[PDB]
Amino acid sequence: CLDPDASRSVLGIILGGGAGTRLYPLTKKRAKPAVPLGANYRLIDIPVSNCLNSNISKIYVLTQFNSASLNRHLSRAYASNMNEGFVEVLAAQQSPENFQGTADAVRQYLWLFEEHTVLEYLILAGDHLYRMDYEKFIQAHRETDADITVAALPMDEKRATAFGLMKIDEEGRIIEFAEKPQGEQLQAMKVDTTILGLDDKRAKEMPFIASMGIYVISKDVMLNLLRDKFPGANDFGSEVIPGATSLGMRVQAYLYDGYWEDIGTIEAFYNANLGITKKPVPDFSFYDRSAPIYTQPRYLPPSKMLDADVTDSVIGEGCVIKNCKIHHSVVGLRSCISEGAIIEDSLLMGADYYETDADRKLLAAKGSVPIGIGKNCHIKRAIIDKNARIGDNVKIINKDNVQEAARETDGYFIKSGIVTVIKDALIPSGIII
Amino acid sequence: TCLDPDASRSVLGIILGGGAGTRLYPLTKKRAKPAVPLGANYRLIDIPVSNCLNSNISKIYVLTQFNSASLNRHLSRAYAGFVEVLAAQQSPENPDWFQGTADAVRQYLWLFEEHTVLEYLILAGDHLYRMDYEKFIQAHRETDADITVAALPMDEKRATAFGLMKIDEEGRIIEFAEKPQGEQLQAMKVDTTILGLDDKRAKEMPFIASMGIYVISKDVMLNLLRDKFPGANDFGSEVIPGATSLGMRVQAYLYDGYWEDIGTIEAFYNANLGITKKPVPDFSFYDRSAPIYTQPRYLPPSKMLDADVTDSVIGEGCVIKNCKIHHSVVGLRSCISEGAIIEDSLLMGADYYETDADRKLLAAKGSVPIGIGKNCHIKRAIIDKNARIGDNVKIINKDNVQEAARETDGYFIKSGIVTVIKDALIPSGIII
Amino acid sequence: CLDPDASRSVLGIILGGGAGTRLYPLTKKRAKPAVPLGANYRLIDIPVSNCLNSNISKIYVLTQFNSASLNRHLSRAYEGFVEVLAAQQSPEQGTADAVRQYLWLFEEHTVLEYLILAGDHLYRMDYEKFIQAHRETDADITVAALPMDEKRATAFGLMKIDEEGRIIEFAEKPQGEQLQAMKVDTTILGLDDKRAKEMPFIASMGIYVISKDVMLNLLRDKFPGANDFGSEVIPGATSLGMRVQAYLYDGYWEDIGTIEAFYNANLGITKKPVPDFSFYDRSAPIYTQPRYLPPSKMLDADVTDSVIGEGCVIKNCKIHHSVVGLRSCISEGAIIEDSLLMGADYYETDADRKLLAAKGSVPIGIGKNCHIKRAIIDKNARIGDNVKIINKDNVQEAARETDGYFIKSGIVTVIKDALIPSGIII
Amino acid sequence: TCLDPDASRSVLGIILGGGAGTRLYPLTKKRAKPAVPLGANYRLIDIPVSNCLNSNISKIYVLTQFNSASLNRHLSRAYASEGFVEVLAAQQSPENPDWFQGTADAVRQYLWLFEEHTVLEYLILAGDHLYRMDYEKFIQAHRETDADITVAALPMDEKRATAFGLMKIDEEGRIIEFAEKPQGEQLQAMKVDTTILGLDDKRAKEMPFIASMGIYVISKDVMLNLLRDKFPGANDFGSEVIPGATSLGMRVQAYLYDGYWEDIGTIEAFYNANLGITKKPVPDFSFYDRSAPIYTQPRYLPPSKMLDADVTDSVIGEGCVIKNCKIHHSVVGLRSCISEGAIIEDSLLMGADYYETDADRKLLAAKGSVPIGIGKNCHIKRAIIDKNARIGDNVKIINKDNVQEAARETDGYFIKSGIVTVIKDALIPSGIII
Ligand SMILES: Nc1ncnc2c1ncn2[C@@H]1O[C@H](COP(=O)(O)OP(=O)(O)O[C@H]2O[C@H](CO)[C@@H](O)[C@H](O)[C@H]2O)[C@@H](O)[C@H]1O
Ligand SMILES: Nc1ncnc2c1ncn2[C@@H]1O[C@H](COP(=O)(O)OP(=O)(O)O)[C@@H](O)[C@H]1O
Ligand SMILES: Nc1ncnc2c1ncn2[C@@H]1O[C@H](COP(=O)(O)OP(=O)(O)O)[C@@H](O)[C@H]1O
Repeated sequence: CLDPDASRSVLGIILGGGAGTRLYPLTKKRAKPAVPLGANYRLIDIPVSNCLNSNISKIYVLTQFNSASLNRHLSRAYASNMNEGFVEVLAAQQSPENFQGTADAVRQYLWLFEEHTVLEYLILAGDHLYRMDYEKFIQAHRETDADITVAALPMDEKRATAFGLMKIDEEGRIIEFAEKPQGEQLQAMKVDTTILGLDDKRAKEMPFIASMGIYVISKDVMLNLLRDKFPGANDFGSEVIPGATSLGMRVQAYLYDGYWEDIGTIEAFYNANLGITKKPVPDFSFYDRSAPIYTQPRYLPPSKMLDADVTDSVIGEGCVIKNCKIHHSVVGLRSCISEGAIIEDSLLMGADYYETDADRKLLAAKGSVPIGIGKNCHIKRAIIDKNARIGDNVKIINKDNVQEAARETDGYFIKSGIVTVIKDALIPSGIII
Repeated sequence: TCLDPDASRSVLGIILGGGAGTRLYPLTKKRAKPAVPLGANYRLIDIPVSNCLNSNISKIYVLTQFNSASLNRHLSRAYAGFVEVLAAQQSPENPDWFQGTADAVRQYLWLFEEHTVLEYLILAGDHLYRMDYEKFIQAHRETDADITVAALPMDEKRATAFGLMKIDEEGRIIEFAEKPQGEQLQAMKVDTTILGLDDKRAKEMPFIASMGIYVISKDVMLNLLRDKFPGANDFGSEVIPGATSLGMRVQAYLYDGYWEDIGTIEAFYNANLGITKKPVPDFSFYDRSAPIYTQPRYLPPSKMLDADVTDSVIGEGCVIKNCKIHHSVVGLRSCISEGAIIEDSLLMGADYYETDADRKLLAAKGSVPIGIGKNCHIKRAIIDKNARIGDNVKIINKDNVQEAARETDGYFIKSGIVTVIKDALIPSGIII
Repeated sequence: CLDPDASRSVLGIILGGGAGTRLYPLTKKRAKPAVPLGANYRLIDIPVSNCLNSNISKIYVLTQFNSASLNRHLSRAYEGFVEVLAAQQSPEQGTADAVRQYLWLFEEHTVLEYLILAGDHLYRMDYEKFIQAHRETDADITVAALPMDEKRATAFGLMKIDEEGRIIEFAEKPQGEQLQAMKVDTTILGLDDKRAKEMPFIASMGIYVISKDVMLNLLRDKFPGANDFGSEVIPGATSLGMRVQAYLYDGYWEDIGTIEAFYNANLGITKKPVPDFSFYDRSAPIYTQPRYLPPSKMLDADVTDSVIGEGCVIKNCKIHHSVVGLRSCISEGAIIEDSLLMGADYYETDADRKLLAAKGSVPIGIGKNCHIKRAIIDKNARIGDNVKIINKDNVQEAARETDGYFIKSGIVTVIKDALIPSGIII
Repeated sequence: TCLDPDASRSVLGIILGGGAGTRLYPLTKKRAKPAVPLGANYRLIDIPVSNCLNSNISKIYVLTQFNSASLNRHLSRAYASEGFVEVLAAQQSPENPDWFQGTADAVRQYLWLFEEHTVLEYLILAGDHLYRMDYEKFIQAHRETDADITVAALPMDEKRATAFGLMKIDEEGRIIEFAEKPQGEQLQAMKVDTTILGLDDKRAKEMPFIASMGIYVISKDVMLNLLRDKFPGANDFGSEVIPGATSLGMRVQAYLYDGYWEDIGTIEAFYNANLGITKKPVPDFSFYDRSAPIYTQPRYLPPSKMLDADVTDSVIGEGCVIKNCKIHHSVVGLRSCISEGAIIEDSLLMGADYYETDADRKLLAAKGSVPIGIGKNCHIKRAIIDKNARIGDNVKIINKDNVQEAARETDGYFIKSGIVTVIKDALIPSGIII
């Protein structure tokens, strides 16, 4: 428990719109927080939900640019029902026509954040797949009298490079910090993860304590660090966190034990998404009796299946599936899948609306193709973004096993060997990718 | 066009949710009729409450002879203007005593009287349909009617099952006939062109039926119930015709579109399976502008391990293993086990998920878990909420028994349809 | 520190309505929880607000009969929910009977305990500490206890605790060797010797925290015929050896069940320096319906010791030691002293106005050159010009319904919507 | 008759909340114009948003050159909890921008965002005018006449006319010419027959001119064409772009506006309009209305307390605490605290954002500081006291020398039109005579 309660003492600040290319092309026609997730959600639903389910109701979403789409989702899913909570988007730019780092994004709105009578700021990333009760995270921050509390966990040697690593004393206080080190520096960070609880067998298998990129910073400390101490810092992990320690500030670590995946990259995203189909039980479920992941109420009808053979898959709401075959895939909301289509190890983002039988009549008369997966199509190891018009006989098998290829003009982009059809893209029948 | 004052401030919707629920038994066993599960993700009550909401009518009262915890939670969480239950009896038990619709409305007239409105929109809570009540209420105001009756056109074969009306050339209602036949059916012939129906269909459907939908001016309601007919029990069959008899202004208003009375098991069974109809369903719950609402449950997308789904609809948060599902409707949270074969059935689903912990206790005693057991076979059946059906169960009804009651056993049979009572436990190997 | 959370594990059940014959005629044409209070509130706001500020978001309000007005108030003002539960199907009993009736509904909620709030009382309390004490003592029923001296003590249902605070005996208005036998050591419940000695008696308040299974078992199996909670079920569960603990309540607590006590409590917000009870509070404000009423206007008012509610229209007049309710219109020359003006449910336009005058009627509000002293003016009262309500004869009681008023404890109370013709004197 | 599609899904509201607020300083010192306090219990932004909401317009953007914490909190609590009400700032800092930005530039910069909405027309509203209006009929007219732009028109006499941009129409209500603040001959060449709009003949003769009001309806496409293609360089919306459109033969129609309307964008006008709700007969403008009231944040403040107050021609906000004083022809904002012997005349008291506790007052008294509110024996005359001001005892804000203009920020006040304005949070020590 906490006192004062988190509701009135903790402010949530989500770092969403990274303004990068890591998830390109999923971020080509939309704000990063809006990227579709798990058949029925969007990235931003993960941190907003965890907050709400943690009794945190004052939330700000820091993103690159305003998006009518994003606001509409946030407004309809959260704004409606928070005695004074809120979920507000704070855009960095006045347009999508332009860079900026996390510490820069926070300093920009320091004048607004400091107006809140709160004891701490909860800083979350907007692209991690995980369930966490932030009250225990904050509880640890208050009991250790920490200036900054960094969430951490065991990390293997392969990924250790992509993270900020640390070393803690028996109290969990952070004694040594290093942002994405490598070489001698990376090996020098290897530590005994037995103090974390790891038996011994899997402790030498993960001799690293990696930062999860989320933090609890006491109000005045934040203002102090960003305005006075490091007015020139751009990133938290790379500059603010290391700087705070070097100054001798109380930097505490908090050990997380649940599931946790950063899905900021295409491959990671892809694997995480198909990860909800694994049996007997997936490492992460959006639904939880106690702490479920929320999303926008859509009142879509129950999915229709004409003649479908579905194995190891999850099906979103309001799908219209004909005589087809779906395997080890995630079928997004409002997905239309035609006759003879074959979907394998894929992620179908679905669609934003339904075309009418009349809409589909005009398209044909013009040689265009309807939203959805066309007849006798083969979709394999792909990410089909929203409203994609995939013509008949299209096959996305990437025969040659090409790893990368930027083909925006042809409607796709290949990354890590994954073919991602862009949003609203049309892919003519007969095309083979 | 537009209503002025608007329906939001000048109209009061009053839904006749149901009596003892004698007609949809056992879907109503200890469950108020408005709470009965529908189309995988909804409840009956969602139909009239949605139509009101999409019609800019926000003040809604739901009258029901007995109350129900699920009805209150549903209305509470899904809506509430306001949406409130006005129960005749505050108990979840099925009343063994009779109360007619006129009685139901009479008892709470004093409450509806407290609302400053122009009309009361009276809706039956047993039909499947979509309707924008705005034009309906506008017509009522333009014709200066005291009562406006939604009229459904039909042919000679379907008409003997409704209360018909006879209109003059101005669409004014001048006579009623409750389920007429022979010479009285004929004397009810009407020229349907007068209400807007075209020639071919007018001659094909020369009878107009009331469909439990009415608009009644405030004062008229009070007068009819307290003064004119204080002993009337039935609103539609006694009070409306009574009003016409008094020379009151009762107008017809043509209703055009899909409409099904689903207050009886068989009709309920059919309509529910009608959403799987090919090429397209007669009634869709979803609609771009006027969708049917319900409670946001934040249920996860349905999981299917190895399912063969033919002409069916899958609700939300389902957990389907390897099985065959043909021409069926699968309600929310459903759990189908390995080897199950489901055909021509309506699965209500469940109200919650049994944790692995609960499944342990269950395993400890060898008890049956909620869901469809392994290798079961469900045919032409309705499976109410949280049913605990065991392995190798076979519900196929071989002797084609038509009517039958076996509450004790946990089921009923009406028109060949087997209905597994809610929370019912059907032991392993049982063959029905 | 509650775990699980109160909002998730506690169901609030407020017991109002119930006959309502002491506050007549304020309860004549309305539901009891809806009776106006302190210029801008209603009775029901006190318990609902204390619940909400105590993290208790699931609330049922039990009343005698439905009321669109009360619902409107609760709807517009307040996962969570605040639902009214009517006992009867028309406006034409025991506390446990009231609760029992909806057992079928209460039972369906997955809560550890039910918070029972009964009676009409002014007071701010944090039910979280009360629910904590109940949990820490692994009690079946925790009964809020009010400390008291021997003078008052002999007038209430006293309780006797033990070294552990566990209540072991009850007694309705005891005296002699029996009153002295109830006398306990309040220091045990948390009071300091000083106060504990001044008040060696503890009384029930009508506030209880009952565990879910317990109240279901107590009301359904154990005492299915019990009518009242405190007089039967609570004592009865103790004699059956159930852990019935007591929680010391040490704060403002004023009864407002009678016209005289209701009157004094409302005028009490004008108490010097700091009134005993303030409706506002930085942490636990008393909530109410947002009406978007305009700032109050005063053309020429001499106001002393009084509070003025929202959107009032006041011409030239004197207001003294009074509480002026929302939307209250006061005409020229009016003199108002020691009265509670409850205001109006709406405003009249000059259209409806210059249509009443020309119809021999009276517009809502206090008329020209009126005088109102020691009176309670219910909602929408139409008081004509020159009316004088002084009760010069100091009459104590008078049922003058037909004339739009009633006199109680020397206090004149003008019925809601009543029309007092101009010139009338009282 | 009503709009189809309804305003909610087809109309987008865009409020020009203000620029750097130089004309309303110091009420705009570190406070975007939209957040400026009004009528004891409201803020400027409440007028247009309420007019929108009461017109079935629920998608709303508020443009303001700079941002402010209070503006964000107010909209969040009063409206956030259907469409939205979002602030689109030009600079994400609460500091008053020292650079210029025109209204046309304001909108042009976010046209990409507006364009993302599926609406038919854009309703453009000034954010510093006091008036009540149902935008539905107005929008209805825009659609029936197939107009490209509809401008609400305000009839006025020769005297008042010179301060506004006047318009000339034909005999069918179409606008054919504009004159920005005309005089002499230019003014005379603008006279029109207001009857053409529906005005009364008698009134039409006393008011032969019609001014633009800063209220327009523009078809989505027309908007993009004008600011992107036709006039990519225009800075001012109502003075360059609209006349431009008319110049291009676009269908620019006038829509008569009857009723109360005051521009409260300068100190003097703002001041007069606020004190205008204290008229004995009938206030020309009422924040409250049976059908379309001005909304604001529900604050759950307690009834105002008055110890010994002689109040004449004044309005009193919510949660006030008043002792033995005299309040004449004034507006007293929420949470106001007025001490013993204070005389408040012809003044607008904005109130405070919170209450101080006795604990707080002892600490202030102990350190020789001043508590929020007006002090004992204070004389406040013809003044605007902004939020949380700390006026010490015996302070006299009377302006003995009748100074008309004076800037004295370091002293905590500005004088404009003989109106003293005490700056927000300003501390005016006891005995001080202004
Ligand atoms: N200008 C901007 N405005 C708003 N949002 C922006 C932004 N720039 C980036 N973001 C978002 O905020 C998060 C911040 O992460 P960083 O960009 O600083 O780097 P990194 O992803 O390497 O991770 C970090 O996360 C890992 C764990 O994933 C730690 O180990 C490491 O110490 C830490 O730097 C990203 O997930 C991104 O989506
Ligand atoms: N006591 C009752 N309270 C509320 N609704 C009822 C009651 N009895 C029946 N109903 C509902 O009202 C409808 C029956 O309408 P009614 O006008 O009484 O028919 P009839 O034509 O037989 O008079 C059905 O939708 C039914 O579920
Ligand atoms: N940069 C700006 N952004 C938003 N609104 C502005 C800006 N500058 C001024 N405004 C507001 O818009 C309206 C019009 O400004 P004004 O300077 O008279 O130009 P015009 O009327 O020619 O458009 C006023 O209500 C003003 O406060």
